[PDB]
Amino acid sequence: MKNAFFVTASIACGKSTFIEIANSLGFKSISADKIAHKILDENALELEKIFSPFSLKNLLKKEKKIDRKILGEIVFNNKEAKKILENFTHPKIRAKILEQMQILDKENKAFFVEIPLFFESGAYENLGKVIVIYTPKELSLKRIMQRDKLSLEAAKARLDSQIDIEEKLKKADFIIKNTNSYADFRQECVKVIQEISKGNM
Amino acid sequence: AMKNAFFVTASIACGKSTFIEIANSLGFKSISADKIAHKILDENALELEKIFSPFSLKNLLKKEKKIDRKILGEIVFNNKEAKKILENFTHPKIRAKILEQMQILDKENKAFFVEIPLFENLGKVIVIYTPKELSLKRIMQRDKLSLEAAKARLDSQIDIEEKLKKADFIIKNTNSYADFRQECVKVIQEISKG
Amino acid sequence: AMKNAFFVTASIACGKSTFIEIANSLGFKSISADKIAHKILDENALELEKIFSPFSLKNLLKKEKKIDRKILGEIVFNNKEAKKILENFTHPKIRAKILEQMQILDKENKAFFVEIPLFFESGAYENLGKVIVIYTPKELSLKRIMQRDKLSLEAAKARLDSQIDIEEKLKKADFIIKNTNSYADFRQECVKVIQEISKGNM
Amino acid sequence: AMKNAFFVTASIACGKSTFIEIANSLGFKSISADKIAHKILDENALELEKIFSPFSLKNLLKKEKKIDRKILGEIVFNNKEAKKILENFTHPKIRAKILEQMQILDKENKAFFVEIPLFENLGKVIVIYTPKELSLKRIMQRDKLSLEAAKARLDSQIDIEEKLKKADFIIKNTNSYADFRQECVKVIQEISKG
Repeated sequence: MKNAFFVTASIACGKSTFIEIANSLGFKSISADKIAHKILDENALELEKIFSPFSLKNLLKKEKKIDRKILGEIVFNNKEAKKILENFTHPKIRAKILEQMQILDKENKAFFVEIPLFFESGAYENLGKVIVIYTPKELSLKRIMQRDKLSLEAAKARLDSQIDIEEKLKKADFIIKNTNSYADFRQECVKVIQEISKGNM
Repeated sequence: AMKNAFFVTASIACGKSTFIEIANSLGFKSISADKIAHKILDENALELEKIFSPFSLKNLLKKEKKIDRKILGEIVFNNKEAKKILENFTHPKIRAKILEQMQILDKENKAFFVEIPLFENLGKVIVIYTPKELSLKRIMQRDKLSLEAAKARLDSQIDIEEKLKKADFIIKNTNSYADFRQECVKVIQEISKG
Repeated sequence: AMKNAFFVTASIACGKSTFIEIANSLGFKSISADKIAHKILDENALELEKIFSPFSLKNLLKKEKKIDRKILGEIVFNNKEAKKILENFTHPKIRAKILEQMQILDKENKAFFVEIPLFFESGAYENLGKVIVIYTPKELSLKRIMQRDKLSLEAAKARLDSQIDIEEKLKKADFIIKNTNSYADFRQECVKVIQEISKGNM
Repeated sequence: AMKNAFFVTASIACGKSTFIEIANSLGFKSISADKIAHKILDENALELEKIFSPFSLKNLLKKEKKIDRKILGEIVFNNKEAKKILENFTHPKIRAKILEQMQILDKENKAFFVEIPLFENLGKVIVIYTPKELSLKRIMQRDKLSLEAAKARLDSQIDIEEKLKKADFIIKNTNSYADFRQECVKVIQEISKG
C-alpha cells in the first residue's frame, strides 16, 4: 500500500505528539495499541478458558471484560502462559491492523499507523513506509548511572534498550531527529506531513 | 544435597496450591516463586519507573512509590523489547532471592517446600501428577488452541513426565478431590518422620 | 522481487538434495546457502581469529588463513557471547553474498534454485522469490515416537518439537511437494514441478 | 549451603584458566562447565544422531560410536532451530551434572573451584578482573565489531562488573602476568586455611 505511514518512536511522547499534529492538519491515525487492547476484550470467554488453569484468581472482571492485571501476572509468572498468549494474539492483532489499513489506502489520503517500536504482531516494514522519531542518547554505561542515577543492573537495562533502539533505525524510511526543544521538534513534524501531503514522500 | 528442601511441581495449578496449603496448615514453611517476583517488583519500583517511563505515557508509580502491575503488564504486552528488558532485570534478582530463602529455611532442620518457578538436584522432588495422553492433537481440539500454542502446553506436560522418573514422591491428582487431599497429608506425614 | 528464483527447502536433508540433483540434471542453476555460509568463515578467517581467540587458549587458524570450524563451534556452543557475536558477524555477510549470486541468475532470465536449510538465519528470504518446501508428514505423538524410534522422553521431546516447528514453517511456503511414498515416486514429482516451472507455468 | 564452593569468573578467558591451573597444581579440584558439556554430548551420542540425522546427510557418529563435534557445529551454525533443539536437550543435563558434581566435592570438605558456565548464591565468588572503560564506542573500534556484536561483548563485561559488588575475592589481571599468578596463589592459600 501507498498511503501507509507507520509512526513509531524511541521515546513514547514523540510518538503521540506527531499524532496530535497530523490529526489537526486533517489526517487520520490508527493506534496499534488501542487495537491490541480491543483484541483481548473480544475474546474474553476463550481467554478465560485458556488461561484459568493457570490461576485461581478469575480472569473475567465483569460481563465479558478480561482482567488485564491478572492476565499480565499470569504471563509474567509462567513461560507457557506467555507463549500461548503471544501466539493467540499475534494473528488477531495483525489481521485487524491490516484490515483498517486497507479501509484507508483506498480512501486515497495519506494515513498514519501509530505503533510501538518493538511491537510483535508482524514485520510491518513491508506494508508501508516507516517514520521513526529518534532521540539519540549516550551509549556509555557510566554516564547514564551518573545522569539518571541508577544501579549497574538498571543502567544495563536502559543501555541495552537504547542500543536495541538504534539498530531498529536500519529499518526506518524516514527519521525525524528530536534533539532540540519541544516547539522546535513540533515544526519538524509539520514540515514532514506537508511533504507527504503533496506526494513528495 | 541441601538437606530438607522439597520441590513441588503439579500438572494443574490447583494441585500445587492444595498441597502447599495443606503442608502449611501442618506447620511446614514454603517458598513461592510468584510472591518472590512480586516483592522484587515493588522492591525495585523506582528503578523500573525510570527504565520503563520512555515506553509509555502513563505513570508507572500508582501511590506511595509502589509499582502499577496493570500498566507494567500493558507496556510489556506484545512488546518484544520490554519483555526482554524486564526479564533480564528481574529474573536474576528472583533466582538469588529464592536461593537465599532456601538456605535460611534449610538451617531450621525441618522440611520445607519450594514451588518451582515457572518463569532440583538440590533437594528432593514431589510432582502432583495428573495423567494426560501426551498428544498435540488432544490438546489442540480439547483446549481450542493453535499449533504453537498447543506445543507450549505439551512441552510443560512433557517436563512433568520427565520428573516422574526420579520423583521421590508422586501424588496422583485423581478425580476424587477429597482423596487427593489425603494423598497429600500421607506424603507430608511420611516426609516428617524421615 | 526476482522472478526466476526458487527456494528449495526440506523437512529432511535428502528431500532437499534430491530435488537439487534432479534440478541440475534437468539443466537448471542452483546455489547452495550452506556452501556460501561456509565460505564466509574462510574469507573472514583473520578477523574471526582476533574476535574469537580471546575465548580459547587454542588456535582458531588451522593452516593458511583457514578457520578450525570444530574449535569455533566449541566456542559458540560453550559461550553465549561468542554465539551472538558470530551470528551478528555472519548474518549480513551471508545475506549480501546470497543476494549477490541471485541477482546474477535472475537477469540471466532462466529459472534457478537456492538450496536452503529450512530454519536458515541470515534474513527473511520469503520476499525475494518463491518457496518450495519438500514435506514429509509425521505423527506428532510423543508415545509413538519413543516406541518406533526407540528414544527416551527427552530425545522424543526434541524430535517432536522440531517436527512441530517444521509444520509451522509451511504457513510461509508457496509450493509444497509431499514426500510420503517411495523414493521413485518422490523423484517423479520433482520432475513434474520443475517442468511446471520450466514452462513458466508456476 | 556449600561452604567449600568457590565460583570463578574472569574478564578474559586466560585469567580464568591460569587461576584454575594454579589451583589444580596446589591440590584443589575443579569443575569445568565446558568439560561437563563435552561429556554430555558423548554420553548421548546415539540419541543425538537420531534427533539430528534429518538435519544433515552426513554421518554424525565417529568410530567407537562417538559424536562428531565438527559435524554437529556445521548443522547448528546459522540454523536457529537446530541450536534451540540442541540447547534445550543438553543444557538441562549440563546443569544437573554441574550440581551433582558440586555436591560430591563439597562432601570431601576441601575448597573447590567451579568454572561458571558462560552459556551463584550457592558458594563464594572469585572475580578475575581486568578493568575496561565500559563503553560501546570503545568496544566497536578497539575490537572491530558492529552494534549488536559489541553489545554482546559489553553485556558480558557488565555481568563481571555486577559481581564485583559482592565478590569475596577480586584479583586484578594486572599488566604483569607473573604477579597476577602470585595474586592467585595468595588467594588460594587464603582460602586454604581461612
